[PDB]
This record gives sequence, structure tokens and C-alpha cells, in this order.
Amino acid sequence: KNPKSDKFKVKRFHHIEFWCGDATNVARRFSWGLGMRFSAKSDLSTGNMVHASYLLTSGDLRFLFTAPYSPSLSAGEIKPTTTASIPSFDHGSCRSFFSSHGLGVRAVAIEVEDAESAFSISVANGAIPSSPPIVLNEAVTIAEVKLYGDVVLRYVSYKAEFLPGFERVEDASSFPLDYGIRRLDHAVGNVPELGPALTYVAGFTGFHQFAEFESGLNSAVLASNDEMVLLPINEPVHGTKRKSQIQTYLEHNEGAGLQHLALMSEDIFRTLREMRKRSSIGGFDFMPSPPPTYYQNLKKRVGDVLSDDQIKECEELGILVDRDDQGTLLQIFTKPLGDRPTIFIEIIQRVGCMMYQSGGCGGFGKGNFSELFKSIEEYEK
Amino acid sequence: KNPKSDKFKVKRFHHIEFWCGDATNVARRFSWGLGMRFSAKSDLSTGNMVHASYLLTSGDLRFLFTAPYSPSLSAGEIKPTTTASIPSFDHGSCRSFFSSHGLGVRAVAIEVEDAESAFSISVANGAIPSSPPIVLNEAVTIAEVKLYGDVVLRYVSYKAEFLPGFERVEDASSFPLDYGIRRLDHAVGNVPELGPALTYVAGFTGFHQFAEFESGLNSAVLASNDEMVLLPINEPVHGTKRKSQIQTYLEHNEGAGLQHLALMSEDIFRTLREMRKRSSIGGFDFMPSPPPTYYQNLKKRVGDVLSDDQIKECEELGILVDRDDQGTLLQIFTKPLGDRPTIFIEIIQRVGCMMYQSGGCGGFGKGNFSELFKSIEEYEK
Ligand SMILES: Cn1c(=O)n(CC(F)(F)F)c(=O)c2cc([N+](=O)[O-])c(C(=O)C3=C(O)CCCC3=O)cc21
Ligand SMILES: Cn1c(=O)n(CC(F)(F)F)c(=O)c2cc([N+](=O)[O-])c(C(=O)C3=C(O)CCCC3=O)cc21
Ligand SMILES: [Co+2]
Ligand SMILES: [Co+2]
Repeated sequence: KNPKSDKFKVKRFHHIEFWCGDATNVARRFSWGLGMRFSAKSDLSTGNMVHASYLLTSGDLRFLFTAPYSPSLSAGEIKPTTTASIPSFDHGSCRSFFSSHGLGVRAVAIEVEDAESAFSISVANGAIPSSPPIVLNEAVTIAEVKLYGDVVLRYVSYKAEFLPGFERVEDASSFPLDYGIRRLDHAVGNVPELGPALTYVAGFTGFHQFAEFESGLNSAVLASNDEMVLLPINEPVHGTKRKSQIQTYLEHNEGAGLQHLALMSEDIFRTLREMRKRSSIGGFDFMPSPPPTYYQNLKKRVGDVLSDDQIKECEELGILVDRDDQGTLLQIFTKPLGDRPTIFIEIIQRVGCMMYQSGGCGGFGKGNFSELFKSIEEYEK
Repeated sequence: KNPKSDKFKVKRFHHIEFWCGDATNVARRFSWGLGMRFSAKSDLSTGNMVHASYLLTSGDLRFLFTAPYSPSLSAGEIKPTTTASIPSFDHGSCRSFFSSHGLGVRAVAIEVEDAESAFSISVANGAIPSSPPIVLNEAVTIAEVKLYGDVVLRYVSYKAEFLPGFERVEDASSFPLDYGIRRLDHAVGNVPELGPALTYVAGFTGFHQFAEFESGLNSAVLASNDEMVLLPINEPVHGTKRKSQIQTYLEHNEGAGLQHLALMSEDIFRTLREMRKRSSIGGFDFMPSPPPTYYQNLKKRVGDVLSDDQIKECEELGILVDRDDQGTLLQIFTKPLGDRPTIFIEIIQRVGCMMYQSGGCGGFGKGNFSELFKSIEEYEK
């Protein structure tokens, strides 16, 4: 059931912004680890005395990494005279965010036809304003509302080069890395109580519940009209035998915030080969391997979609596989991206539901919870 | 002239500790960029609820990267019951250091025979105590005094595995990277006024002035008895045509602090080939190239130490070369290690002064200031 209730028109994810203490080191780690090119900068070299911001891109995926400079470099400025390229930026907000959460996502930015209307409609429907709409170089409008915790939903609209004031990175300082990652598929929040969080976000966006088909979670997925923009939210299930991963998140994150980013690959086998190659030389580690019992039940589940060679390839790379009403989902999770057991990344590829591919094809892997529990018992046999 | 006036016995540099906001991302960037292996950890996985600390090693070089967790994980602890592996660590001090300076060096640690005596003698000779001596697991003693700015000089002594409470990193999660870097050669501070800084540090250590043989600097080098431990200090020269790099440092760093770490390589050609290979895929960038006039005057200076093949190799890699009373110095500088124009790294190899090699052999490149100025004029001809 898709009522198509978006209160303003939404296109697609535009970028994800990380708030960090050093944007250079995080951006270079992520670039090597995920195979993303350095494509735009805004910093001292471009006349930005406020923040350093570096953009990495892979296909349509845009990761922005931003950290503050000493406030003393911009003490003479006022908001109208600012040299920040992201006018919503605030030294104290950024410093307070990082000291509270460590490295994490500050803004989930979606592109809209009209960011000012998006902001107005949103707030008129209960969104908590975070930063009012501001027109950038007569070309781009940016506005922010609170999403959950200290994460904001950033609206971006273009009248017609990432953002004004950013410069393209020099050819020599930009290496054409690519491991097959192509776009952001969904962005997931962890909150203490799912009900109020869903009601708030569904309330100001018009996004509808997407619906799926023990685990330490309960969750729901909000989606835009074409279900391209997918924003799931998790809450803990207390009292379970194993402590809820969501509860561990909330404790180490100091409250609600973004849990994982799921990135679509055009070739999850190539992506995981390239990323695993680099795990111990600066890249990302992956979740522990599932038992062989899991991969010895994979043919009886998905053998109609993937060859026995590809199923062996899944056991080598640790890929998990689940099946929807409509399609198949290949998926794997990284270990946390930084010091804290908080944010992590999911790599995915979905097979099926072609019209282009419809969003959410295959679901989010809900069945892998019970399939992994069984193989755990079956292996100890 | 070496009076050998050390007030307590000093052996060698033990480690350099970086204070960061995320220790994972910085440590993985540095590991790939410099070719250093992950060798020890102290973090949640080892029962440290206070800080995450990761040690990288190359030859004798030890870089430690430390960031704080949420204070809430250790709210129930007191100093006697702490789970920190570095008892000098303080959440507020670390958070305040990083927000003030960004990524930078907190501790220059030197090994001594008796860290408690080192601390006592030091303070009795004017050192400002930073953290009193503390015996770790009946095996290791650690103590800290102020060095300059918010940088401390950390004394370490062993009765007889980096530090107690650290664990060796698992074989799979530790990749044998090595680009030829072998040990720390010197660590340089930038201060607003050299005189008072020298008097303070020379005052509590007994270190003697090492002495060398326009530039926006004036500087002096303090050295231990065998001149292995080398601690130069810079101050700005105001009024020069080009603004002093030291003054730019002090403004962006919010005051005095560590400017550069010079790392000895056993093969500076191999090191710079490996590091430059990785500049645009997560590693470190290097200083701009000198003109060819510089390398067209290199034979008439050092042609007795390096072949014309090696001199061509210097022009390819951008290596600079200077000559002492006693030896030859090969050297090159990175661009700053993080967002701010503050800390950077120097790679060096020295040729000569063999007895082992005596410390400081070749100097620190003082002549390259006037050799580079000339080649600049000669190239515009
Ligand atoms: C498939 N799957 C899984 O098998 N396990 C067990 C494993 F593999 F770790 F052992 C997970 O723990 C796991 C955790 C998460 N999560 O979001 O925390 C997700 C996930 O992506 C997801 C969403 O995107 C929105 C709806 C909620 C949801 O579950 C999937 C998971
Ligand atoms: C050799 N040399 C140089 O040629 N230039 C010009 C170039 F190349 F950048 F264009 C420098 O700027 C430069 C800067 C520094 N510094 O410390 O800032 C040092 C250096 O290492 C040093 C010490 O270790 C202790 C004593 C002070 C001192 O000068 C060497 C440099
Ligand atoms: Co997911
Ligand atoms: Co030097």
C-alpha cells in the first residue's frame, strides 16, 4: 500500500554529512576504505575560514566530511559576512556534537524541488526548525529540520558545483577509486522509543510506512512517494537474552542518532573483494562470518537467483542473502566506522522488481535474523 | 661542545601520543600513509572504559593515537578504580586539547632509567608538573611535566607489552606494512618566544644546546647527553616579506605546540616512493617541488656522497639535501597531517658520523633555506 502522501515533492538522497574533529583524516580513510573519489572541497584554500569540508563521491553517493577550524579565524565575521560555505554550520554545535557522539552523521540531505516550501510545510506540520532556508549564490536553497537526536534532515533544492563556494579538487589530488558503490539506499536511526519518533517524522514529511514481511530490535521504514527515499528507525527490545544492539548504541552514542548507512553496489562481489582487500591496510573491517550451516542452506533458498559458484562466493565474502515478496537482497555489515560501537555501514545489492528498479526491492534482510539463529544451532550439532 | 649536563639519565624517545577525536580513523590513515603496523590496543575490547588508544610501530618508532569515550561509560569510577590504561588521561583535558588545537601531539615520551626521579628532579628544577609518577602493574612508571603549550614531556621507565593493560593486536587485524621508517629523530616545538621556552626546558632537563652551522624562523636545538634525544624549538621572525610559517602555526594552533616530527628512514628513496604512491589514495601529500635549478646545483654540492643516478632520484622524489661540518642530510616535508596548517612530518636519512651513527649528523637542513632562495631566482632567469 502506497498512499503517496508526501507533503512536498522529494527527489532523492543528495548527500550525507559527517561531523568530525579532523575532516582530512576521516575523509582519506573513508576514500581508501570505500573507493570514493575526492571531488569537491571548501576550506582555507577556498577562502572558508569557518569549517573544512571535503566531499567524496562514488556513483551518485556523496559523503561530506566537515570539521571546525579555530573560531578565532572567523571572529570578525557575522552571519551576513560569513565565509562558511554551509551557512547552517555552528562552531559550538559541531564541537558539542562530536564531544557528545564522536564521529557520526549530522545531516541526511535529500533533494527537493523547493527547499523553502519543504521547510515551511514541514514546520507547519510539526517539524522542529534547525536552520531556516537560505539561498546560496542565487542558485541553491538549503534548510534543515530536526530528524532525531542531533541528526537533521537537510532539504536541498536547485533552481537550475556540489554547493556554491565548493571547488572541484585538482586532477592530481583526485584519484579515480571505484569499488562499485553507486548510491545511498537507506539511512537508519536508532531511538529509545519508535512510536513518538515515527509519528514526528511521518507527521512533517508525509512519508508512509513501507512494511516488511529474537532480534534485539523493533523497527519501521518510512518512504517517499516513489519509495526511493527510505528512512528506517529502530528501537530496543529490552529483556532479551542478548542485550539489544540498539540499547548498546544509545548508551555509547549518548542517545538517539544515525545507526547505519546502506550503500547500493552495482557488483557486491567486486565491492566486497576490494573492501576486504583493504581491511587491514586502512579500510573497513566486516562483521564476523556466519557458520557454514548458513551457506549450506543457501541453495535451498536462493538457488534460483544465484549459481552455486556465486553461492560459494557469498560464503567466501561473508555476504548474507534474504528474499522478499518481490525480490532478493544481498547484504553485509561493516564493523563500526570509528572508536564507538555506534555508526556502521551496510553494503547491499538487490535483484528483482524491475519496471529501473523499484525501491526497497528485497526488503532489509528481516529473515536473516531467524536464518542465522538456526544455523548457529545447526553448527553446534 | 657537549657538557653532558642531563640532570637524570635519558635513554631514547619511547613514543609520541596524538590526541584525537576518533583514534580509529586517524590511526588507520597514518598506518597506510606511513607504513606502520597496528601493534597494540587499549579500548573497550580490553576493558578500558575511558579512552581508546591504538599503537602503530615502524622499526623503533611508536605512534599512539588516543581519543575519549563518552564520560558516561566511566562515571562510576574514581582514579584508584579506573580502567584507563594511561592514568594521566582526562576527558576534559583531551576534549579541550582537540577543540583548541585540532589533531596534534599531546605527549613526547622519552624513556628514562627512573621516571619518578626524572619527575622529582625535573620539578625541583622548575618543571611544571602535569601528572605525578604512577607505577603501572609493578612494572612501569609514568610521569608527565609540561613541555610547551599543551604538550607534555612524558617520562617512562621500566623495572624490567608497550604499557600494562595494552594487548597485542590479533594477527589477522595486523598487516606487516613497512616503508623503511625506523625511529624518531627529533620533535620540534613552535613557541611565541624562544628565549623563555629554551630556558624553561633546558632548566629542568639539563639538555644542552646542539648548535647548527630570510627564513621566517629562529631556532635552537636541545639535546641529551648522547644527543640522541633532540628537541628543537622555533619562534617567528616578524617583519619578513613572507609571513612567518611559525606565526601562521601559532594562529591556527591557538598558541604553542608541536610543529613537526622527523622520522629516520633506512632508505629514504624507498620510503618516499611508497609514501608518494599513496598520497592520493589515503596517505600523505608532500611539500611543493623545488625548481630544477636546485637539482642542477646538487652535484657541485654533494656529488661526493651520492651518484648522479641518486641525484636524479632526488629530483624525482623531491628530496632536499644539505651538508654539515660532519655529515649529509637528506630531507623532505609533508603537507600538514590534518585540516589545520600546523603539525607536519619530515622524512630524513643522514649519512656520516659513524663511531653506530652519532645523533644530529648533518644538522637539520639550515643551508637549504639559502639554497632554495637562490634556485628560485636562478629559475626565473
Ligand atoms: C539482516 N540483519 C541481520 O541479519 N542481523 C543479524 C546479523 F547479521 F548481524 F547477525 C542484524 O543484526 C541486522 C541489523 C540491522 N540493523 O539495522 O541494526 C539490519 C537492518 O539493516 C535493518 C534495517 O535496515 C531496517 C529495518 C530493521 C533492520 O533490521 C539487518 C540485520
Ligand atoms: C630545511 N628547511 C627548509 O628548507 N625549509 C624551506 C622549504 F624547504 F620548506 F622550502 C623550511 O621551511 C624548513 C622548515 C623547518 N621547520 O622546522 O619549520 C626545518 C627544520 O626541520 C628545522 C629543524 O628541524 C630545527 C631547526 C629549525 C629548522 O629549520 C627545515 C626547513
Ligand atoms: Co539496513
Ligand atoms: Co626538522
